[PDB]
Amino acid sequence: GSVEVEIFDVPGAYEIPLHAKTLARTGRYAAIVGAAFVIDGGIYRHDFVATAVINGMMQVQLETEVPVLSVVLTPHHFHESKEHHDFFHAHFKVKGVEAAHAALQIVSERSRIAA
Amino acid sequence: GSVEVEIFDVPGAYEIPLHAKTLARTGRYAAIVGAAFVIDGGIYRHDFVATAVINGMMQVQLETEVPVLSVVLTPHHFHESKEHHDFFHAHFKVKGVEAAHAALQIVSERSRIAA
Repeated sequence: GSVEVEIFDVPGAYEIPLHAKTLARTGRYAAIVGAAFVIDGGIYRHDFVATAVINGMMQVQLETEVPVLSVVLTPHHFHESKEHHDFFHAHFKVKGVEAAHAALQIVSERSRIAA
Repeated sequence: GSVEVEIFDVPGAYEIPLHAKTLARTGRYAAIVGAAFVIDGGIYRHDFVATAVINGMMQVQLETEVPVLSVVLTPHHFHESKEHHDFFHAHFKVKGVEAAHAALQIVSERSRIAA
């Protein structure tokens, strides 16, 4: 109960950096977490959007001085064979806990070095 | 009605060269057509089996002197998004007619040069 998490929905991974910048400039937040699943669909190339999103999140966190943790993940292969579907459920379940621990420790450290 | 086609079922693309060799050595056939859809499932590599099948069909047709036409096709991308599923139905529909024309022409030419 010491930390409250607010959920913000967004149509796609491309819309995350600007939303993060707005929420960072509005204050009220010690850290920002952005999660998405960027997938190569086999028709169009997907690396441009992933690179843009990662670089934009880094630029936003450098601009506003608010930590932004990345949970946008691009798998090597995903062909929707229900085996990948079963695997990535549990893998993202693990990644959520990892991101929570990272966010807690980075916020604590940043508050420590500011004194 | 001048040409009769007999259908032979086979569990996978790997089992085609030996079946073709048996049907070629048994006689009764002027040409042999082998069809399969070799797909990269995203877990294991698929090029070894495709290379083996193509080379084996070529070796069989050189050994038995019976034409073997290849309708084993390996797409660049296939992620089972129902768009690929709709596309490849019609594309294989076209490939069947192409293979029929090729078989007729090659049998006629081979019978011609043997006189």
